[PDB]
Amino acid sequence: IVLAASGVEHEELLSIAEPLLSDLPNVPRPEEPKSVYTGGDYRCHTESGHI
Amino acid sequence: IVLAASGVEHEELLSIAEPLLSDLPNVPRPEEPKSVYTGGDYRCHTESGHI
Repeated sequence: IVLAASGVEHEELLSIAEPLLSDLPNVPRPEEPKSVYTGGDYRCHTESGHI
Repeated sequence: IVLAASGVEHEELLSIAEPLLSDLPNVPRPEEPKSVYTGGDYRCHTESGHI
């Protein structure tokens, strides 16, 4: 989670958002999901009213 | 056009069907439509409610 502000001073954003977010638990992040780039073809002759 | 009967004597089928089919005109037949066997793949992941 990342909180990002534009037009706010950094000491204002810590007087508000720090007492409301500090007690979420520290957990290990998971492993990032994997995939591989194969090739591929795809085609769909369109829905039967289009033409 | 071919008329085909099963259980009828051949001289009965000519007393009925001949005075009604003899005056169609004699025309040349057309050329028979052509195609070639290529290969091919096809796939359709099924309609979205079937699984």
